[PDB]
Amino acid sequence: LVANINGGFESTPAGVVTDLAEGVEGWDLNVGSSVTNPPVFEVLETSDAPEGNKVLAVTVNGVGNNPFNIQATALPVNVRPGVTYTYTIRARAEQDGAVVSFTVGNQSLDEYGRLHHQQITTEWQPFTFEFTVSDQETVIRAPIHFGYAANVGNTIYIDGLAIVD
Ligand SMILES: O[C@@H]1[C@@H](O)[C@H](O[C@@H]2CO[C@@H](O[C@@H]3CO[C@@H](O[C@@H]4CO[C@@H](O)[C@H](O)[C@H]4O)[C@H](O)[C@H]3O)[C@H](O)[C@H]2O)OC[C@H]1O
Ligand SMILES: [Ca+2]
Ligand SMILES: [Ca+2]
Repeated sequence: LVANINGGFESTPAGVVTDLAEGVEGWDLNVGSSVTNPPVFEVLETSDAPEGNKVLAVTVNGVGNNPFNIQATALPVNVRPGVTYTYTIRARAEQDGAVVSFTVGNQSLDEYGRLHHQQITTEWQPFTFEFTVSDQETVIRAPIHFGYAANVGNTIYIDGLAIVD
């Protein structure tokens, strides 16, 4: 049981994602206009996948002004007021030196919590944290920020987002 939808990209056909807002069920991908060299978002079928058969790959070619100018946001995330949740996701990168922040917030852009400038390695690792829905929201969001300068020239892979009571 999880709060989010399509946490492992298994719903989505393999291929480059061109419809960023609606091409991946359960997710909203977004690239801001300050990112002059846009990234490539791809759902990959690979036996490397920690969950199922598929992962999301984000190839970063350039950045903008804020880390969220390249982001993948899980939406909707169905929760209950006052409840504490565990967030877990798996991530790795093509090259050394990647940086990602894993966040959760409300539709008002208020963050309930995050894992900040996580050090992503060339091997799959789990990244986990707890957060509490400290207000009266029931439908929240989980933005992952990839727009760090250190990621230029890298591909970041994510899989198996699970937000659990
Ligand atoms: O989808 C996008 C949303 O993600 C975005 O939300 C804003 C994201 O930035 C937020 O502010 C961040 C909060 O984290 C600060 O870093 C802290 C440093 O200390 C660490 O201990 C702690 O874990 C970190 O949280 C960072 O300085 C600051 O910039 C902001 O509050 C959110 O509103 O909004 C735009 C959406 O498109
Ligand atoms: Ca998967
Ligand atoms: Ca969407």
